[PDB]
Amino acid sequence: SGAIYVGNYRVVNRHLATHNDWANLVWEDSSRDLLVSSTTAQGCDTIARCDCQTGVYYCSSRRKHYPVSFSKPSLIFVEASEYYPARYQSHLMLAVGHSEPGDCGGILRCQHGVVGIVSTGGNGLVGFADVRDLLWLDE
Ligand SMILES: COc1cccc(SC)c1NC(=O)N1CCC[C@H](C(N)=O)C1
Ligand SMILES: [Zn+2]
Repeated sequence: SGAIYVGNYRVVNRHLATHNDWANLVWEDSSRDLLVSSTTAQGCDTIARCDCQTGVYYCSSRRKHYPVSFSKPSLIFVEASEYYPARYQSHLMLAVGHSEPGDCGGILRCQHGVVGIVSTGGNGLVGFADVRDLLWLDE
């Protein structure tokens, strides 16, 4: 669990989206595992606009923040799950680090702000769905 709250938007994992996220849908992309919904209150998270490859993420299965080097956003194959069939997920970044299924939603940050959120993992790896390209989140 976990979300990004910026202005009148809430960015969540598409597979974890609630009824209210769909009843107030702005944009959703199953290939990126992202869903953005509208909010009644103003959010205050700052989104980063950069090409950073180092940052810190929150791991709820360890109650700990961890520093990571991560890859540039790209198409990476993700094995079949109860949410999606076997496919390439786009705009995905990998790092060496611990993650478990309940870790989706944890924020990845750098000195410029919010980079993305935990979306995939396993075998000593962790995947993050990038949001730095969604320039509309700020306007
Ligand atoms: C069950 O495999 C894992 C093992 C450790 C950590 C994790 S992060 C939950 C996972 N989960 C995944 O990578 N999945 C399942 C959840 C949806 C993900 C997607 N982007 O389609 C793919
Ligand atoms: Zn940055």
